[PDB]
Amino acid sequence: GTLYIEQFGSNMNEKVRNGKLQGIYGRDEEIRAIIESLLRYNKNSPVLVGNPGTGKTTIVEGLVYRIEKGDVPKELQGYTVISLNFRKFTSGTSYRGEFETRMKNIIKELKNKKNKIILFVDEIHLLLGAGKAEGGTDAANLLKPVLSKGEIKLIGATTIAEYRKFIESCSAFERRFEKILVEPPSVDMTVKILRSLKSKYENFYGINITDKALVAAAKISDRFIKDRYLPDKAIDLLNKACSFLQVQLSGKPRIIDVTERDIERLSYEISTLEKDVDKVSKKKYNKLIKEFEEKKEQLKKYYEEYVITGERLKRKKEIEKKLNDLKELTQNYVYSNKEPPIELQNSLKEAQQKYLELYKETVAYVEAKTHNAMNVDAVYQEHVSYIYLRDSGMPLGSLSFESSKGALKLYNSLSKSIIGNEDIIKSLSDAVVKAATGMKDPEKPIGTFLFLGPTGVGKTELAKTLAIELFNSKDNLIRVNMSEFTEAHSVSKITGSPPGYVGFSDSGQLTEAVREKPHSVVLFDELEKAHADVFKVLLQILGDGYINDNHRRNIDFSNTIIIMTSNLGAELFKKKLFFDADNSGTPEYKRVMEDVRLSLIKKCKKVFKPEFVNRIDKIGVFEPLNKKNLHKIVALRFKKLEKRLEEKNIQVSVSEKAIDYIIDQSYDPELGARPTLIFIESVIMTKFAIMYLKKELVDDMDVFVDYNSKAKNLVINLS
Amino acid sequence: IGATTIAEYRKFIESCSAFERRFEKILVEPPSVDMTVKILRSLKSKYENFYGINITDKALVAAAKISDRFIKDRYLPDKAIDLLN
Ligand SMILES: Nc1ncnc2c1ncn2[C@@H]1O[C@H](COP(=O)(O)OP(=O)(O)OP(O)(O)=S)[C@@H](O)[C@H]1O
Ligand SMILES: Nc1ncnc2c1ncn2[C@@H]1O[C@H](COP(=O)(O)OP(=O)(O)OP(O)(O)=S)[C@@H](O)[C@H]1O
Repeated sequence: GTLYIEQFGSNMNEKVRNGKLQGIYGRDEEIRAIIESLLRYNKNSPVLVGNPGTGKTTIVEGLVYRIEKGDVPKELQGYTVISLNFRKFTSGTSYRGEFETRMKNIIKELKNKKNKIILFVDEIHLLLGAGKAEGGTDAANLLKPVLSKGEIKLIGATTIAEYRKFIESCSAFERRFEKILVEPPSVDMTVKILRSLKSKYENFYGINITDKALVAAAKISDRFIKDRYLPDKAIDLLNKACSFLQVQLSGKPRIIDVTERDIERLSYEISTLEKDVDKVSKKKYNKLIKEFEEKKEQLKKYYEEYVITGERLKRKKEIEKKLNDLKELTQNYVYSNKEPPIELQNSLKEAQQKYLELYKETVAYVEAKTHNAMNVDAVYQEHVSYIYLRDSGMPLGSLSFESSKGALKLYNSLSKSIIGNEDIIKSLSDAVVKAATGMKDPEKPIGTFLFLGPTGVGKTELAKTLAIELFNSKDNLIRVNMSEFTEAHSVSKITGSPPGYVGFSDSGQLTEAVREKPHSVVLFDELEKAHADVFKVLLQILGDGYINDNHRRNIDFSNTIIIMTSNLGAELFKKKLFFDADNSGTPEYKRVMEDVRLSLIKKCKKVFKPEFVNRIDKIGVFEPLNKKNLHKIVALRFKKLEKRLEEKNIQVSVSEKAIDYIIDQSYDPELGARPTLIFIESVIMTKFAIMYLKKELVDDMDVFVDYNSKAKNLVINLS
Repeated sequence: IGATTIAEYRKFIESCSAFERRFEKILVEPPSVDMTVKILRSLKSKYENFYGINITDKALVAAAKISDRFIKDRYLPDKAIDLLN
């Protein structure tokens, strides 16, 4: 067959006869349209115009598969299909005959009936650059008069943008090529492709793929990605699964490599005999000894559980001979029974009492480990998301991986750092609970909130804690300084400048930054100070993820928690100072608060244009702090001084008098206990941070704070 | 058995497209430098003789690390030969 190729390019049909091209899944309407456009009275050149993820190139291999197998009309039987550019982009670099040997040996080969070659081009827009030289015109312009003949046949495929920029610019080279649009396949069709490739991956890779992984491989990638079109994403995620399981399950798992290093390299070298004196910094070296003891729990526990999951594997040796073989040996066409009460209904109970007990425990190990599941050959749905979460802006673990234990303790962990208004937290934490499960809204962004409240309470602090907990980083916190966006002209800074104006290279300040981190909270600082035109864009933001850039690409605001604090604290309701600073009088506080909250909602109609209120999932009024609440906050702020300022050895303690001294002095109703964050930095931190002798510098800080209540600073040096 | 360099055969030797399947490859490896130090210890037997100068073994071990770090071309085992010369 090399006589017709002229040994550049390749015949497709010989590769079909080799074991290299199996049967392509049905794109039955798309292929038969090309067969009609190939047999024609003139111009004989279908082009697969379509998206980059269409798989149009593969389709042609499905057509060649129909050529060799004979599912084609009689006029098209026996043709050889040849791709043109495999040696180089110029199909042969000549250097002896610079125009004779290549262009004339192809067009001459289109001759009489026994020459049944069919040309094929991978990208037809590179032909506009082919033959480009100072002394010679493009090879595509030479093929333009050739296409008015019945002997030439061409099939090509480009992206839509390269079809616009290159093919349509010539407008006569555009004309003799027939459009056949390759529509991207629907969501259900991408599932039907992956069911064809189970026999590929379970034979050529050997790993098993559950059907729960197949449905998740399409549907997770579709709603969460708005480029690199559909059928590649359903296939490339499972192609990442073929390399993910192969490196690890055949060899040692990754978790053994991580717990091994920590105990010996840093916690063992510092614990040695080098400093037994304990005179310089006597508090610190007591803690360095304790660090070695807990790290013994790392090595021993996972090793035995690896045997326990390894115990499941030799139960998998047993099911091969009983559940797999006994169905495949006795059950045949000869009378189809072979005494079904013996050995055959017993095997049905073996499917229930051996396999399903193995099956449930392997399923139960999926919620246990949630990624890098040891001794587990089947692909699972949570491992499919783990491959996606590698690609998205996620750490290796922050509370989305830790399903069904971390999501419920997320309500407990937010109650640690933030104290009041747990009913808002119940609405806040359950939105994460809906996101962690299949209770997901594909249009609406998950967790939109409107944080009205008095000035001074920790409203914006929740967005800091969710970035530290749900996303393990302050990078996923995205502040929006609405004080920059007060003007009516400032609204273009959100979505970027429109085309033809100053800028336009960036898609904007906020809208660009969400594109690389779709899993991130979106903080809006203070919605009380903005022009209402800025609110007009926000109607789409809370409404859908259909936010377009200047280049009009969608931005994925799914999995974005849109926190929108705004004060209005000064204006009225919570502005009225809680008359009774009681913790919560149930017959009083509960009744009056809702009456002000209704008013707060009523006020919104006054200003936030009540269309915007319908987009809110939960308006939450924060309760203003006083002596009962403020007494409980401040000790956790000293615990924030415990975690940050130790290692350099600071471990504070508080008393009955140590909190009472702060509350009667630093509480201001007009500022709403804001200077309680200043009274810490302004007077006791002056007793800290000194050069020498007013603070123990490196040695120890085990101080127990007390005063004689004399309205003067007396730091009793008990440290 | 024949031998051609890595960057060349992609353009000219692979041109025949049927010879290329019969042009099976042998991937000559990156040197694994620390085991090439034993090569220089053997080859000094002529270099101590032809130059008449005794060569310290402690110097040639550091000669590999200079070829590793300060210079980043010429396919490392060629350099440790030249720095002895
Ligand atoms: N109908 C189908 N049957 C079998 N496999 C398919 C089908 N559609 C897509 N695929 C797979 O998805 C891939 C699609 O390949 P292409 O998209 O042609 O890649 P390409 O040749 O680089 O051209 P691009 O990427 O579209 S610009 C192939 O490797 C196929 O394995
Ligand atoms: N419920 C709370 N839980 C934890 N810390 C709190 C709480 N209320 C207030 N704080 C602390 O007090 C300060 C609150 O900061 P924020 O009030 O959130 O800033 P802000 O929200 O812009 O304030 P306003 O009300 O808009 S002026 C921080 O130092 C918090 O740590």
